[PDB]
Amino acid sequence: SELSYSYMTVGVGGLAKLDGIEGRFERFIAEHRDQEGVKFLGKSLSYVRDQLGLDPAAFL
Amino acid sequence: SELSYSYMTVGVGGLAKLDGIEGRFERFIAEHRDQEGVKFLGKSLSYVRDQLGLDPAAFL
Amino acid sequence: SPFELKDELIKVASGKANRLMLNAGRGNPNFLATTPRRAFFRLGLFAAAESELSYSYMTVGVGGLAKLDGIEGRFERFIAEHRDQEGVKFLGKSLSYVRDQLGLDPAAFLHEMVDGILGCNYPVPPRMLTVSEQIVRQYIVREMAGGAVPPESVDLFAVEGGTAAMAYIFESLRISGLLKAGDKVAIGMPVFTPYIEIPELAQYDLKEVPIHADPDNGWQYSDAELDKLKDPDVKIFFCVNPSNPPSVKMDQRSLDRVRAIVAEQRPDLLILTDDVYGTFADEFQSLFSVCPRNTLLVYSFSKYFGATGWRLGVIAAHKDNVFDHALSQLPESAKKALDHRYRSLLPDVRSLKFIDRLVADSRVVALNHTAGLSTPQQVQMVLFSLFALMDEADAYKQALKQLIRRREATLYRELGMPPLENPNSVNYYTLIDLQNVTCRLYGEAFSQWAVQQSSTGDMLFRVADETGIVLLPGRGFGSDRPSGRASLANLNEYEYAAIGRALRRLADELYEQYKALGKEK
Amino acid sequence: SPFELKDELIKVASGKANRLMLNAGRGNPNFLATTPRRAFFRLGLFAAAESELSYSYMTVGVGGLAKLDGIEGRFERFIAEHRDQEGVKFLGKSLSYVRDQLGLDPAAFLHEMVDGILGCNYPVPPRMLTVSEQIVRQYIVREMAGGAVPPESVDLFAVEGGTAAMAYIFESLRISGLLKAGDKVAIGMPVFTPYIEIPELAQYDLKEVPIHADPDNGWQYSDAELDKLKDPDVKIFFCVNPSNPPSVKMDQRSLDRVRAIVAEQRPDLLILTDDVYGTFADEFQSLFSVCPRNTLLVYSFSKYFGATGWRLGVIAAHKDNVFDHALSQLPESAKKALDHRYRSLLPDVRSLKFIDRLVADSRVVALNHTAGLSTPQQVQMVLFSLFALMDEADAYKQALKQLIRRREATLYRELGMPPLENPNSVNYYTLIDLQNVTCRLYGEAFSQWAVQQSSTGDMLFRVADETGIVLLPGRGFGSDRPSGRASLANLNEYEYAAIGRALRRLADELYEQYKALGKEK
Amino acid sequence: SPFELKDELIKVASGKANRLMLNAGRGNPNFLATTPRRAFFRLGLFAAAESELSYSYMTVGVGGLAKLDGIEGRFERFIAEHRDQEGVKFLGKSLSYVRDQLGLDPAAFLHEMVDGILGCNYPVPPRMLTVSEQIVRQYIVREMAGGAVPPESVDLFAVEGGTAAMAYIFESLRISGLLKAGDKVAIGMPVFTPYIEIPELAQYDLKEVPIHADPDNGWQYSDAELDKLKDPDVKIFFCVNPSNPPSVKMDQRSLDRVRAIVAEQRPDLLILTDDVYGTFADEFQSLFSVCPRNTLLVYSFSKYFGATGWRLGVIAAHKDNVFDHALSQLPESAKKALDHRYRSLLPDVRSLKFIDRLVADSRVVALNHTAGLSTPQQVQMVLFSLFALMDEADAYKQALKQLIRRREATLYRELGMPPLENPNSVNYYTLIDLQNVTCRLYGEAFSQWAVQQSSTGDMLFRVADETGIVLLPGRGFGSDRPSGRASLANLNEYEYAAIGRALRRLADELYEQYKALGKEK
Ligand SMILES: *Cc1c(COP(=O)(O)O)cnc(C)c1O
Ligand SMILES: *Cc1c(COP(=O)(O)O)cnc(C)c1O
Ligand SMILES: *Cc1c(COP(=O)(O)O)cnc(C)c1O
Repeated sequence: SELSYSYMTVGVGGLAKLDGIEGRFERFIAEHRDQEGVKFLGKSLSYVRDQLGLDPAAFL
Repeated sequence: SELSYSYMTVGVGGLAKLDGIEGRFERFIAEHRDQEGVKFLGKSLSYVRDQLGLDPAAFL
Repeated sequence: SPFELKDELIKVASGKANRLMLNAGRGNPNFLATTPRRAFFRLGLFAAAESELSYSYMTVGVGGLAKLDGIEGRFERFIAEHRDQEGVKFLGKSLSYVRDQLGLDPAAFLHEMVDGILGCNYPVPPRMLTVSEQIVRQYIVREMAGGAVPPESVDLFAVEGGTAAMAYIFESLRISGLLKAGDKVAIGMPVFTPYIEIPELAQYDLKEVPIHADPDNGWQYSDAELDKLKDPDVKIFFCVNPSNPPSVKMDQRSLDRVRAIVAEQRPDLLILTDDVYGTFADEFQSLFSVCPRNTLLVYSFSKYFGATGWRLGVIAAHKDNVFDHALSQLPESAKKALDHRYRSLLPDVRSLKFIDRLVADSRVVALNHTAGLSTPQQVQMVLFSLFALMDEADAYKQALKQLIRRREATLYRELGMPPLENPNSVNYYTLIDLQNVTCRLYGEAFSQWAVQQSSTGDMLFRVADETGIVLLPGRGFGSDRPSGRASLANLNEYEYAAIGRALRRLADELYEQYKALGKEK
Repeated sequence: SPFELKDELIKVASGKANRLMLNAGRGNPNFLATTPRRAFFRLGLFAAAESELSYSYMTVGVGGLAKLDGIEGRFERFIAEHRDQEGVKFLGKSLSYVRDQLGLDPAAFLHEMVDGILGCNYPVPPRMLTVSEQIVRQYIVREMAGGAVPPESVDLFAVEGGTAAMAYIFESLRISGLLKAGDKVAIGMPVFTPYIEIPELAQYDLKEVPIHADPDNGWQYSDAELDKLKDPDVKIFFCVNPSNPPSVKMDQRSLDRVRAIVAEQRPDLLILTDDVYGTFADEFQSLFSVCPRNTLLVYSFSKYFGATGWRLGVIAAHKDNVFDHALSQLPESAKKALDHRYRSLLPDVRSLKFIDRLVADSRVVALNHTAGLSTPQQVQMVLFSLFALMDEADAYKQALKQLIRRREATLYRELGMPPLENPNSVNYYTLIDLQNVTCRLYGEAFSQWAVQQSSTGDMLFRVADETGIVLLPGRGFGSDRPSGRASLANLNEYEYAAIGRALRRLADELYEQYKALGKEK
Repeated sequence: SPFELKDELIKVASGKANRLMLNAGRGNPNFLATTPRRAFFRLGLFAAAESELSYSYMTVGVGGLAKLDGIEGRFERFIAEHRDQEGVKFLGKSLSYVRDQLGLDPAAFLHEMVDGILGCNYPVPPRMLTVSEQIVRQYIVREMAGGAVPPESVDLFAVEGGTAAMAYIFESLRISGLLKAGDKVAIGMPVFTPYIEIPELAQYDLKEVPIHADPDNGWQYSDAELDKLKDPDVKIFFCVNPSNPPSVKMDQRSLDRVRAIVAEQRPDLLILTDDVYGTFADEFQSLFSVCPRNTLLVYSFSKYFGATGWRLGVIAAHKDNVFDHALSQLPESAKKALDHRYRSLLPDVRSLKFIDRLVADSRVVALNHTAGLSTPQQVQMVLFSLFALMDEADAYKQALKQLIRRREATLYRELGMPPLENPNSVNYYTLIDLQNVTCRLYGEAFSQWAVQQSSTGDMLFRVADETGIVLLPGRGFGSDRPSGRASLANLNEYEYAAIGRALRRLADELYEQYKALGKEK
């Protein structure tokens, strides 16, 4: 969100774009693989994608 | 550039590929969100993309 | 004698280094290309993580299959977060080269590499992993040929190292008949024991045809000698270029001839060349260069990158080669026989390229769809290739040369300094010749005396006793000279100097005789 | 029909996953043991560094040979400085186990591993790396036998995966004669296409002897059927335990018999068992258990650890086995013949164990001293072993079972739920039987009607058309029932459910006929 | 024809790379010097911080002017706190070199660089930033001259790239009259389209005087041809050294002559040399070498450092040059005219050096005090210089050479291998000559036939159609040979090979005619 709000204002934030979102989610995941929550927050994406076979990006 | 010059030579560097460039710019941005310049270098991308509505990748 | 000789030699031989020399008549490089190695391990680390992030349940040991979608992005991330490590810096540029110079599908390339290193899938196709073939083939056609061959015209077969390469080729030849029992096979010599023993088998029973290399002219093959292939009953030519033990490449003359013979009077000729010591040389043209449609090129990654243990090699073969024509000029009988064999493979068994058979042959056909080299190996091999394809200065190649020159220097320090630098010698092996040594140490006089006073065998045991180092004999002369074949790539500065310390210690024991037994005159 | 069938199936088959099933009649695991994998890459990283710190000149790419002196200390350091990474935590305990449970030379073990992973030296001995053999053999005798066999009595041969294991064993048998043309070979059935094709070759020309497994009794071999081996002219027994496609282990009864037969009336019998699906099972006894001196055990690391691409396997063989006795009860003629062959190997060719030949045979003897499996592979394989030897809870084994049960559940959700849980079934493969399915969905009435209204072939294409998934046929019945063989280890939850969505979509198309065509009555 | 040719070529031309070639008859380097680039960005980062720490109020965006006092200390600090980054390591040594080899005011140098990169002040003086001139001039006199010229005697003018350099020089010549309408200008040829069009203008209306380069003698200028300058009515000489498209330097002979002519019979001669491709060459002497007082040296940083987009160049000019003498041998009329023009500049307008005018001319005098090249650019250019001045091994220069040799090799792999290595060729551009190609592929016979069967234009379109690559025509022959001018610096290995794949695909289409149409004889 903050990276979608185009002006230089601190509190505000915009709408998350959908294009290229797996890549980004993926980045976030690797940069935090240490935290107990993100380890799971990742596999979920697998399951939503590899077992339910749904649109990963959509899902995210 | 350095990551486009295919031989093992230190000074040289090649031409920036356009494919997948938002992802990368995005990565660079998140890994430096601390520096006063990159915080802005990011929002610009929004504005070029969300307000002027231009080809983000092209722009980058 | 030279079978009970080696017998008691082992009895003293100290090492493995010297024991392999003694058992396989080859030296195992005490050095190795590490950069591609690190890149490999590093690539696995990234791969390992892709996998864990594809196994959807909460279980620690398990991991799934790497997805292909979005993979450049990720590889790219991994690269930037580790740009510090010596291996990943290279693991990145490779991607450039595969993409910006070979112009291949980057993503495709990556996923083949990633999945390839996790060795979690059967080699598809068995012959060799799609891109790995386009990459590694590029390495070969450049070092070996470079001259004519567009890489797009070469086919490769991933095999467990030259060794496997042979046991595959021969057997394959016999299975199909491109080679019938009692055929004439030309053998460039001198060659090391092993190869002159594959034809000397029962399942082959073929006949030798030495093609002697002229010592007095730097172990080059004599114009005459090469003309023997003119003889229309000599089915195939067997060469190791550069040669082992000589350690030399076939000069422009040597090549040109075969080029002609094959071209003028022998287009039916088959060539099986083992051009491993090939890459060491500054400039090098392989028989596969001059006769691309009549040759079967065997390259082993083992010597140059110190990677013997990986067992990495390829069997190169043009797309329009005789081996495939010959499978045509065959009696309609055998054809329909083979068609019963390769019946599971496909519908038209008469379209099956030879190269493609070597494969099917290797694992008794029926398993074909599970034959091939391990995906990890294919990957490592690829990495070793791009490491060579991107070392534009040859800093690595330059480094080894000098590593030889030095081992050379040290060896001969106490034996009349090093020999005449042969521009076609690769020096992987050096020939310590007793005569020549003394003709440099004391003079033409003394020389002749000791050459008759001592034997090769005394040399080889005198050294393997004082030091513990095995030295190969001088095969293919007039059995008239004690000579010593040392490898300049399997030992350290202090050991080579030790070799000399003995050879010279002994060249003095003699001189003290020629001296003391002369005063009786 | 079943050769042009597969023909047009491929024409629609979507994948590689399904394409291998179709081509090799086997499922490639969509999962894999990663911990040992990470440990591997991590081990290389340490190895890489040992090497750079052994290459004495100032050159970046090059690296030398790992010294053995002081190596535990160093490995220990590396371990403590990385205790954070998932792989090194395990890479450490291994060292314990190799040292505190197997009681082997720790340092020795390490240096073999380190040097082994840098694949910079030829596999010495070729058969299998010293400690790797003592370790990996420990894995085998425990899972496969466990009963009698002291690991110190088993010999192992490192080969490129089961596949290689066969092409080595058979050929080796023929070379030496423990198998003569026109012999009787017992084949436990049903088995998948490939294996019943190796004997059906020209270089063998042997005769089949099916040993049918009784479907109505969970694909177990019938007492009678096994008695055929009593026939003194049946030279060897060929089994795959657990079976493929059945996917079951030979119960205590089945074993006991062979145990007797062999022991009472057939101590001349040879056994070649492929016990890969062996490890999946909770408890499992391999034919190598009961008849250790008459069996040749082939184990492949490929299915259990998802490591097909590594091509890792062993050929187990007791030290006192018939294969070696039989090489004695041989005409003095052949003996002196073999003695010409294996002449380079040693002095007394009549002492050469069979196991040891399989080796020499594999690369046309003369190269023996360069044959064997890549040192990296040997290492990985070892790591996969200790990973299994140290998973005391079986958390990994438990994890896969459940991964099967689930894929099972999902598949049969819309087809009358899962079958009767067979305590001897490993379920790697499931049998979707049209009859049984409908007798659970609609009733004995409807069943009989559709079984005659549809064929296996319609099933297999109906599915491979709606989804894109290849399904194996039901080999070995009365060709009287459309059945479907699905693998529970090569696909994902959503795809299996997709299989069902079709099978059931089709089981309704029929029911709407039995319904609508009944009202005309 | 060659204007509607290019027309429909664009219609197919795929790229920008090939589109610039086509539009400017020049190749844009697909490579670039990055180290100086990083140093630049890094320098700005330090500069940015100096500035914020000079803006005394609490406002985030704003920043002030970098103080000069104590600046080495600070730069030094910044350097030590970043010695890890590839750019700052170099950004430091530069300071040494500027201080320990050129012996200039370190602090001065730094502050000019820092303030220079923040581009917050007008270029003072407009001609070129004080130290930047002393540094960058050092680069020029060394590569270009090196022979005589003490750098302290050269003057430089910072301009927007060669391009600007011309439009400045010519116009400047006309404004002042050192060039009057209808003068004779000598043009070394062949040259690319653009330059032979500046004189062909209305605001100039001058006359051509080709000075042909002899193809049969490697595009060198023939003794005779150069003698034309002897003609006292030829006001100036226009050369591009090395030449474009030929890509060669004027050998020692060529130079010596002009050296003489100028010296013996033409000290009134003016020389305008564009020595950009100058630096690529191993050793190189520029016309500015031999005739320092009669030449105007134009150097562009764009090709060598891949920095076309920066538009960086200089106009070198001795301190005692004719251009300044000539402004004296002028009618007292014009003099007092110019004195009205350059009236704002100073008191004595007859002291104004030519170099200094080029400046004033560039922005319609009145603005002189705001003309010049951007301070950032001046800085980058300086950094590119010191990067060249400190690469003592030429590792960069060596790297590009090889990058050419390789692109060369790849191109000609399927066209009779590469041409005769010319020691004066820089190879930036290669000449694919249809004749020569076939005389290497098939023979003198075939050659002559196809040379008349095909045209340059078919070549250029055949390639730009199969691949999408634009190829320059062979200007300046007897319009008698299809030739192809490829640039070895604007494409990748896989594309050049693609060029060949076509050229050769086409050299076979012909051979199949000479072959098939010969059999009718
Ligand atoms: C050592 C060497 C090679 C390498 O054999 P691999 O299976 O590839 O290990 C090949 N041929 C000869 C003559 C050699 O000296
Ligand atoms: C898949 C499987 C194996 C593994 O073969 P590898 O060479 O070891 O890949 C062995 N036998 C059967 C019956 C199989 O199903
Ligand atoms: C490309 C090139 C240059 C560079 O021109 P810039 O303004 O400096 O971009 C100069 N002259 C010729 C002949 C060229 O080929």
